Amino acid sequence: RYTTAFHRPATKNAAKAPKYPRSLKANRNKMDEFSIIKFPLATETALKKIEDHNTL
RNA sequence: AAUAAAAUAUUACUUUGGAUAGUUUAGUUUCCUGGGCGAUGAAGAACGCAAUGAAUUGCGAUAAGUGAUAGGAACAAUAAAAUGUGAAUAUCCAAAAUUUGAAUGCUUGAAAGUAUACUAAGGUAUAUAUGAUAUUCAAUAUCCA
Repeated sequence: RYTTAFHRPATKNAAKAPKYPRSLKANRNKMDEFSIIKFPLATETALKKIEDHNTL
């Protein structure tokens, strides 16, 4: 057979097909635009940057 | 020989101290009933959440609370808003339940992360051992054309 090493023969490999759902969690993303941003920083340091550097 | 400044003694008042007396939402022991946790993710740990919170209590991105069912007019340190079209308060109920932890895709030091598949971001499944069934294979191991 021109080689010595014996390996495990490859067989058929079906994909996972569960008979019932594994989770029933609601498909709602809890990290949206309204949750990512809490509030702007209102310190005197953060106000100076908004004018000269045009940064929020 | 003399002095009463210091010293000593008694009592009253005050002071430092916290004994004594009065008291108990705390313990100790015995007895009765149960002895009801977890891969449907437990016990434990960590982080976060109150209009003003540091601890503690309760809770989990629906946060000192949501729905439902009872319940009947409060809470308060200070404001506010809501409230008999239902405030407090109660629960073996419903939804929801962050990071971990047997911890279970791989890694984990105080480590930030990251692979594939299914349904960019999100969410699920994939550790080890094991029983049944299905399917694909390996070995002339026994026959065997």
